Amino acid sequence: GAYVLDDSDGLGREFDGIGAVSGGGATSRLLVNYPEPYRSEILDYLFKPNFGASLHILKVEIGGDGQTTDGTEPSHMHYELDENYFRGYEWWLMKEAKKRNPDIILMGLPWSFPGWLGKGFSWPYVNLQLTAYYVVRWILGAKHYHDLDIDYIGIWNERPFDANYIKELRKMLDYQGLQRVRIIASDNLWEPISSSLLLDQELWKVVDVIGAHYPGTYTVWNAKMSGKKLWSSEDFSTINSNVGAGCWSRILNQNYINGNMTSTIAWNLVASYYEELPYGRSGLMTAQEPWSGHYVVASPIWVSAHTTQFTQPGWYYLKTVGHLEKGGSYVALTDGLGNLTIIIETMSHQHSMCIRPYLPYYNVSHQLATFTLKGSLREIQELQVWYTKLGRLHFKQLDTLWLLDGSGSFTLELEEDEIFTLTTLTTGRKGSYPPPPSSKPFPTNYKDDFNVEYPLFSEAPNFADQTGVFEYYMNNEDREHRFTLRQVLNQRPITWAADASSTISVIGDHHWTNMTVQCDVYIETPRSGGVFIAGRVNKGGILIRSATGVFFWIFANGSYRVTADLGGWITYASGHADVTAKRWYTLTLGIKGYFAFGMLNGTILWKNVRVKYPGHGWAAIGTHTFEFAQFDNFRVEAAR
Ligand SMILES: *[C@@H]1O[C@H](CO)[C@@H](O[C@@H]2O[C@H](CO)[C@@H](O)[C@H](O)[C@H]2NC(C)=O)[C@H](O)[C@H]1NC(C)=O
Ligand SMILES: *[C@@H]1O[C@H](CO)[C@@H](O[C@@H]2O[C@H](CO)[C@@H](O)[C@H](O)[C@H]2NC(C)=O)[C@H](O)[C@H]1NC(C)=O
Ligand SMILES: *[C@@H]1O[C@H](CO)[C@@H](O[C@@H]2O[C@H](CO)[C@@H](O)[C@H](O)[C@H]2NC(C)=O)[C@H](O)[C@H]1NC(C)=O
Ligand SMILES: *[C@@H]1O[C@H](CO)[C@@H](O)[C@H](O)[C@H]1NC(C)=O
Ligand SMILES: OC[C@H]1O[C@@H](O)[C@H](O)[C@@H](O)[C@H]1O
Ligand SMILES: [Ca+2]
Repeated sequence: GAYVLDDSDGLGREFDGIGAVSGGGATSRLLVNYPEPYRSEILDYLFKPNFGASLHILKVEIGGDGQTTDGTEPSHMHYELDENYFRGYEWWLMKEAKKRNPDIILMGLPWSFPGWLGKGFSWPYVNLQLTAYYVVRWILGAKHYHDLDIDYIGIWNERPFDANYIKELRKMLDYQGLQRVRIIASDNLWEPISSSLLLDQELWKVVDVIGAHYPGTYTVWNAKMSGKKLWSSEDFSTINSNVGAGCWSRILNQNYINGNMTSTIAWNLVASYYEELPYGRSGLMTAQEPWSGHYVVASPIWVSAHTTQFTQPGWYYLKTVGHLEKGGSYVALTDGLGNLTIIIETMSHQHSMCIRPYLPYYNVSHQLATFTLKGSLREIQELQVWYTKLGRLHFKQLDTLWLLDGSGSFTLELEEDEIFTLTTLTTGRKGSYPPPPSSKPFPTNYKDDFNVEYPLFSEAPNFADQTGVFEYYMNNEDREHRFTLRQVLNQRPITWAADASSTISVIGDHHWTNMTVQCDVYIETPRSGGVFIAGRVNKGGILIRSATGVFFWIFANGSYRVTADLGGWITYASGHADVTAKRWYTLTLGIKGYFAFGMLNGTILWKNVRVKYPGHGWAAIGTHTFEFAQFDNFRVEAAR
C-alpha cells in the first residue's frame, strides 16, 4: 500500500554497475566491418553516457583460440614464445568504449586456452605459474599497447577453479605491479567458491568479488556470510524481443532485492554474429549485417537506460527496497550527494521469461503504489520521470512530479509490463540517430582476394571461425600469392566447447541452398595435410561438430573425398587426385538441388554426385586437422 523510502537507518550495499559481455564467443564478430557512420552509432547506443544503454561495465573474453559459443577468438599467444597484442576485436572494442566513457569498468575472463599451456594435457592447472603468466601478459599488454586499465580478472569461465591457481594469480599480478587489478571468482555457481572462501582465510583474502552465473535472482547463505560483493557476472542470454527486454528489466531490480547482487552483466553486448549460430539475437541490440549497415536498437537498450542513465558505480542502494503488493518490484539508490533514483518494474510472467531459469507462474495486476520519502529524502520537492511500456513505447520522458505539499509523498497508477524511473537527475536522454539502411541478405555474389597490406583487423571480414583461427598472412617470397588467409593453429586448444577435429570458418547467408564456392588452397604439411571448401554448412558455434553440408576435401597424399558431414563419417564421393603439399590449387564446388560437382584447376574431378536435398547453409573453408594452410581469391555465388 504505502512504501517507505528512507536513509535514516543507514544504507544498503554499494551499487557496482550494469554491464554486458563481448565474447564467449565471437559475439562482436560482425560489428568490426560496419561502414561508418553506423559502426560508431552502434557504439554510442552502447557506451555513450546519457544516450543509450550507457553501460557502466564491459566484460570481454580473453581469447584462447578455442570455440567459445558462436566462434573462436584469437589468443595473444598462439604458440610458446609468441606474443601479439593486436589480434581480434576486443582491444578495439575496449578502446571504443573507453573513448565514450573513460570511467567504464573493464573485465577480462578466459573461456579457452592455447593447447601449449597444457604441456601435454587439455588442462590449464598443470603448471599454475605458466597459466598465470599467460593471463597476466594479457593484462600488461592491455596497458602497454592500448592504454587500458583492466579492473577485474576472472578464473576459467564456467569451469572448475583451482584454489592454488587463484593464489598464484594474485601473487603474479602483485609481482608485475598490478596490485590494483581485482579478482572475481569463479564465474560458475555459488558453490564450491562460497564455502571455499569460508574455510580458507588465504583464499578469502585474494578474492574480491563472487561472480555467479544465471542465479535466478537468488544467492546462497555461504555467499552472504563471506561478506564479499556478489555479482551476477553473467545473466540474460535471451532473444532481444520484448520478452527478452522484460526478463532484463525484472532481473536488474530483483538480483539485488532477492540476491544481494550489486552488479548484473548481460551475455551478450550486441548480437553481431550470424543469427543461425547458437543463441542468435541474444544481445542488448542487434548488428548482424555489416554488408548493409542495418542495425536494430532493441528493447533491452532502453531497459538498460532506466538504470544506467540514472545510477553510477559508487552509488548506494537504500535499505528500503522490495516487492510490490500485487507483483513487480522497486529499488532506490542515492549518491550521497542528495540525489535519488527510483526504479520500478511490473513485468508479467508471460512477458519476462529468461531462458535460465524458467520461473513458475506469478500474478501481476493493476495496482496503486504510494511512496513516502522519510529521512533526508523528505527535502526533495521534485522528480524527473521516465516511462517504458513493453508489449510498445520506449524510454519516454513524462511530466515532472512535484511534492511541494510538504508530505514528502507521491502515488502511481501501475499496470503490467511497465518501467518507471523517478530521479532527481536532469541528464536523462533518449539518444537518437537517423534510421539505418533496411535489412538485406548477404550478397549473392561475393569475393575476397585478401589483398590488404596493412589490415586494421587480424582477419578478413565476415569469416567467422568455428574451429581453428584464420588470419591475414603476407608472404613476400611469392608474387602470385603475396597476401592470403592462413589457418594458424598447429594444435588443439584447451577447449571450452567441443571444437571440431577439423578447422573451419563459415561465411555468408545460412539460407543459401544453391551455390558455387571457389577458392585457391595451399597445403603446408607434406604427406598428411588436407584442406576443404564447403557449402550448405548448417550448424556452428558450440554445435560445430554437428555441422552437415557438402564438404570437398583434398589431401597431400593424392586423394579427395566428398562428405555430408564435417566429421567425415558420411561419404558422397571419393577417389584419387593429382594433389601434393606446397602447391597452389584452385578448388570449385557447385551445389544445385540433389546434385553437386567439384573442380580442380578448372577441370572436372567429380560430377552429378547425389547429395541430400532439400538443404541449406553457409559456405566454408578449412583444414583437415589443426595444421597450417593458406587460402586465396575466395568467391561465392549463391541463390537463397
Ligand atoms: C540480503 O538481502 C536480503 C533481502 O533479500 C536481506 O534479508 C532481509 O530481508 C528482509 C526482507 O526480505 C528484511 O526484513 C531484513 O531486514 C533483511 N535482513 C537483515 C539482516 O537486515 C539481507 O539483509 C541481505 N544480506 C546482507 C546484506 O548480508
Ligand atoms: C546530483 O548529482 C549531480 C551529478 O554529480 C551533482 O552535480 C555535481 O555536484 C558536484 C559536487 O556536488 C559538482 O562538482 C559537479 O560539478 C556537479 N555536476 C553537475 C552536472 O551538476 C549534484 O550535486 C547532485 N545533487 C543535486 C541536488 O543535484
Ligand atoms: C535450387 O536448385 C534447385 C534445382 O534446380 C531448384 O529446384 C527446382 O526448381 C524448378 C523451378 O523452380 C522446379 O521446376 C524443379 O522441380 C525444382 N527441382 C527440385 C529437385 O526441387 C530450386 O528452386 C533452387 N532454389 C533456389 C533458391 O534457387
Ligand atoms: C491475478 O490476480 C487478480 C487480482 O488479484 C485476479 O483477478 C486474477 O484472477 C489472478 N489471475 C490468476 C491467473 O491467478
Ligand atoms: O546462454 C549462453 C551462454 O552460456 C554461458 O554458459 C556461457 O558463459 C556463454 O558463453 C554463452 O554460451
Ligand atoms: Ca590474395
